Amino acid sequence: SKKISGGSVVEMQGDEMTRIIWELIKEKLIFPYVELDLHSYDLGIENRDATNDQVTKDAAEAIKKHNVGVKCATITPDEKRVEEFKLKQMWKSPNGTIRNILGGTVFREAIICKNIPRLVSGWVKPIIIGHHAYGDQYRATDFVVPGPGKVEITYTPSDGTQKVTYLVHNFEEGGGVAMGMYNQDKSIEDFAHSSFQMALSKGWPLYLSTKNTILKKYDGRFKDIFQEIYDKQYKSQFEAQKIWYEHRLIDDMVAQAMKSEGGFIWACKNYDGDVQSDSVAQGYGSLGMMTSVLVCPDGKTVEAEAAHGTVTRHYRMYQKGQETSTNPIASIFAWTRGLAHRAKLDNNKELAFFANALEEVSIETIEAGFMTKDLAACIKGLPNVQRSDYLNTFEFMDKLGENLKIKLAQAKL
Amino acid sequence: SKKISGGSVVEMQGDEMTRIIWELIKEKLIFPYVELDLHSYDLGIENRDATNDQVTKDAAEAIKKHNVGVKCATITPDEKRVEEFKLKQMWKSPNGTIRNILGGTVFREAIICKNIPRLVSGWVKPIIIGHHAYGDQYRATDFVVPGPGKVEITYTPSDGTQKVTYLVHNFEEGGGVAMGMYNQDKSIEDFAHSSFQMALSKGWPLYLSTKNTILKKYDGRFKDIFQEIYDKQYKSQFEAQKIWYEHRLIDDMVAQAMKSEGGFIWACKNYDGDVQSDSVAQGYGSLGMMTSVLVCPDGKTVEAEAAHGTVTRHYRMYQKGQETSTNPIASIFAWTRGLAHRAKLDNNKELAFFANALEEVSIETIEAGFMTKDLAACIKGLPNVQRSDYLNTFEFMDKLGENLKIKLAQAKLSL
Ligand SMILES: NC(=O)C1=CN([C@@H]2O[C@H](COP(=O)(O)OP(=O)(O)OC[C@H]3O[C@@H](n4cnc5c(N)ncnc54)[C@H](OP(=O)(O)O)[C@@H]3O)[C@@H](O)[C@H]2O)C=CC1
Ligand SMILES: NC(=O)C1=CN([C@@H]2O[C@H](COP(=O)(O)OP(=O)(O)OC[C@H]3O[C@@H](n4cnc5c(N)ncnc54)[C@H](OP(=O)(O)O)[C@@H]3O)[C@@H](O)[C@H]2O)C=CC1
Ligand SMILES: C[C@@H](Nc1nc(N[C@H](C)C2CC2)nc(-c2cccc(C(F)(F)F)n2)n1)C1CC1
Repeated sequence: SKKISGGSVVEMQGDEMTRIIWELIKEKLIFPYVELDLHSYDLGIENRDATNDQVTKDAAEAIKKHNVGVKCATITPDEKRVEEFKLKQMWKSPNGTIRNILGGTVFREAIICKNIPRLVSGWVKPIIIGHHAYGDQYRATDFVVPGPGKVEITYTPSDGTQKVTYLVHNFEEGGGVAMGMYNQDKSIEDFAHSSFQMALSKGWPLYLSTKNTILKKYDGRFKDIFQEIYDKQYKSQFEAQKIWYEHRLIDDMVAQAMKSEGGFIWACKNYDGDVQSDSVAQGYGSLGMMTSVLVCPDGKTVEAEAAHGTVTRHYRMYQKGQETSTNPIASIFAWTRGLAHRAKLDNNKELAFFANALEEVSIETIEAGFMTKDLAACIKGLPNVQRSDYLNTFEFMDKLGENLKIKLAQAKL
Repeated sequence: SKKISGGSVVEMQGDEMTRIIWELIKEKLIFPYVELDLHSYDLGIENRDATNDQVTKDAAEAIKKHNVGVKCATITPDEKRVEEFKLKQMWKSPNGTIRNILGGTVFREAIICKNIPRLVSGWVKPIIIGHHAYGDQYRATDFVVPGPGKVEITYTPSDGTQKVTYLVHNFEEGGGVAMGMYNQDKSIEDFAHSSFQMALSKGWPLYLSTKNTILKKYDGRFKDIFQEIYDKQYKSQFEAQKIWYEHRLIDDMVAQAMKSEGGFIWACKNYDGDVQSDSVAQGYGSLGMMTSVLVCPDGKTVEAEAAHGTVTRHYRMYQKGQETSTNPIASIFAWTRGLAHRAKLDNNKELAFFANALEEVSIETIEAGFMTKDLAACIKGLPNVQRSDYLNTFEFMDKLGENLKIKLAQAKLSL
C-alpha cells in the first residue's frame, strides 16, 4: 500500500560492518515502507577526518533541532587507527561529542528472545541500565605518593575566604597513592531527570544505587537530588502508572538484580554502570542484542544506536570475500526506537504500528529458528555450532525482509 | 578409641545461633575424634564488654603465636545492641581488630553441592574472592561543595621538598561534591603476598582486577606492585603448579566471572570485593555455604570462619523454643580449614585425612537429600518448601554425626 509518512529523522552513517548492515536495513526494511524526511550526516571516519570532525557537531545540532536521531556504529580513533586511515588528529569519540552537546543519559537494554538462553536463568524481562557518564573516577586527579608526606584536599570559595582543608592522609611509612574526584549538581540533576523520564516512558520502576553508607556526603548528594526531583516533579506520575522509585545500596542492588526476573530501570553512577555494561551484555546473551538510547532531561530529544561497535573482525572477514554472520538486531532496534519516538512526537499511529511490527518481526524471526551465529552459539554452545544452525548476514537480512513484507501485507487483511 | 593428635589451635567462641551451632559442632564432629591443644577465648559480647575488648587482642596475639585460629561469628555492636546489652563503649568489630593485628587478607569461597542450583548457569567450581579491606572509598574525606570555588589536592613532603598542588575542579555554576582518598604501599604489598600465597595453597590461577585504564597512577600502583612481587618471588612457584597470575580490567573480570565455570582466585580492591560478596553468596546458593579464610603474607598463620553472621533471627526463634533450621556448613568448614592448615604445618597425615573426610561427609550428606531449610528453598523455591523437605538444626547435626561415624569406621575397617 502507500508509504507511511515518517517525518524529520537525523540519520548518521557509520563505519565498516555496521555500515554495511545499516545500508541493508535502509534498503530492505525502512525505505520500502516509510517515506522519511532524512537529514543524513556521514559520520564515517573518512568524512569525519576530511571535515575535521565538524560533521559530528552538525549532526548533534541537527538532533537538537529535530528531536530524534538514529546512529550507526562509528570508529573511535586510537593510536593504531590514526596510522590505519592516516588521520590528522586523534578525533574524540563521536558518541561523546553528541552526548556532551545533547546533555543526555545513555540507557542500555537487551532484546529478549524466548529461545535464546541467558547466563542468568531467571531473567525474563530486560534490565535497562542508565549510565551517568560524567565525573567521578573518569574526571579524577590521581597521583603516586612517592614518600612520607601530607596529602590534603581543600575547598576554596570563589571570593577567597574561609577555605576548608580536609586531611586525606599523613604518610609516615613509605608511600602509596592518592586521588581527588568530584561531581556536579547540574549533571546529577540531568541524570535524575533522564532516568525518571525513561522510567515513565518504559512504564517500569526506577532504582538508584549508591554507597551512601560509606560516602555519606558524596553519594548522599545523589540520593538527595534524586529524591527531591522525584517528590517534587514525578511522584504522582509514577503512582498513577503504578510504578515507583527507590534508592538502593549497590550491594543489595547487584544482589537483587542477580536474583530478580528483570523489568526495571537501574540508574548507576559512572563506575558502576561502566562496570556493568559488558557484564549485563554477557548475561543476556550476545552484544548484537543490546541497544542504547540517549534520552535528554527534557524527554523530547532521543538518540538511538546499537550498543556494540563496528564489529571489526567481521568486516576484516568481509573484505576478503569470506562468509560473515553479523547480528543486525541492535541496529534495527535503533531504527525502531527512533521511529517510535518520532511517532510519539508526531501523533503518528501508522509509524508506531510500523516500528512495533518491525520489532515483532525481528523477534519472531529469531524465535522461529532463523538467527545469526552468535544466537546459535547461545543455544548450542560455540564448539557445537554447525553451518546449518545459522544464516549469514545477507541471508538473515533477506529473511527479515520477507517476514516484514508478509506482516505488513497482513496489515491490510 | 584413640583420638587423633591435633596440635595447638586457637578457638574463638561467638554469639547467639552460631554459638549454639559451634558447641554442637565441637561436641558431635570434632572432639569425639580429635584431641586438640585448644587455646580458647570467649569473644562473646558479654565477655568482650567485661574485659573492654582485651580478649580480642589476646586472641589475635594467640593466633599470631600458634598460626591457626577458628572463629565463631561475633556480634559487631551498633546503636541497638549497646542498649540491648548495656555496653560501656561501642566496641569495634572483632574481625577488624584481628585482621589489623594479623595484617592478612580475607578470602571468601562458597561450598558447592551438585544438587543445589546456582543462579549463574555454568558455575561448577568456586570463585574465591580476596578482599583488600583498607583505604579507598572506605577511608575517604567526602564533602558537599555548597557553591563556586576551587577544589584542589596537595601533597606536602615531610622532608622539606617542594609542595605539589593539583586542580581537582573549579566550580563556576552551583556546587556539587568532592572527595579525597588514598592507599598505602605496604598494605597493597601484604594484599599481593596473601593473594599469591592463597593461590599457591589452592592450586588455582590468580586474577587482579583494576581500572588502571582510567586511574593510570592510582590503580597502576596496584598493577605494578603485584607484577613486581610476582616476578620476584612467585613466578616459578606458580609455573611449577601449572597456574598463572594475570591483571585484568574490572569490566573483563566481571564478564569473565559471568561466563566462567569457576576455579580461580579473584583479588579485588575494597569497593569491588565488598560489592561482590553478597551477590556471590546469592549466586552460589545460601549464605550458610560461604566460608572465609584470613591469610597472612607469610603464609604461615590462617584464621578460618563463617562468612555469614550470628543469624540473629534464628537465635530469637531458638530463645522462644521454636524450631529452627540453621545451616552449619560454613562453621564446620571453618573448623576443617583450620585443621587442614594445622595438619599442613605439622605434616599431620591423619589430621589432614580427618578434615577432608569431614568436608566430604558434609557435601555427601547434603547431596543425599538431607539439608536445612535454605538449601531446600534453593531446590524447591521458598513458597514450595514443606516441612518434609528439610531437617531442623539438631536433626541435621545428628545426621552429619551419624554419617561421619560411618565414614571413619569404614576408613579404619578398610585398613
Ligand atoms: N556505538 C559506537 O559507535 C561504538 C563503537 N565502537 C568502535 O567499534 C570498533 C570495533 O570495536 P570492538 O572492540 O571490535 O567491539 P565490537 O562491539 O565491534 O565487537 C567485538 C566483538 O563482539 C562480537 N559482536 C559485537 N557486535 C556484534 C554483532 N552485531 N554481531 C555479532 N557479533 C558481534 C564479535 O565477536 P566475535 O569475534 O566472537 O565474532 C566482535 O568481534 C572500534 O573502533 C570501537 O571504537 C565501540 C563501541 C561503541
Ligand atoms: N563474621 C562475623 O563475625 C559477622 C558477624 N555479623 C553480625 O551478626 C549479627 C547478625 O547479622 P545479620 O544481619 O542477621 O546477618 P546473618 O548473616 O547473621 O543472617 C542474615 C540472614 O541470612 C540467612 N542466613 C545467614 N546465615 C545462615 C545460616 N547459617 N543458615 C541459614 N540461614 C542463614 C538468614 O536468612 P532468613 O531470615 O531468610 O532465614 C538470616 O536471617 C549482627 O550483629 C552482625 O554484626 C555480621 C556479619 C559478619
Ligand atoms: C550483571 C551482574 N552485575 C555484577 N555482578 C557482579 N558479580 C557477579 C556474582 C558475577 C558477574 C557474575 N559484580 C558486579 C560488580 C563488580 C564490581 C563492581 C561493581 C559496581 F561497580 F557496579 F559496583 N559491580 N556486578 C548482576 C549480578 C547479575
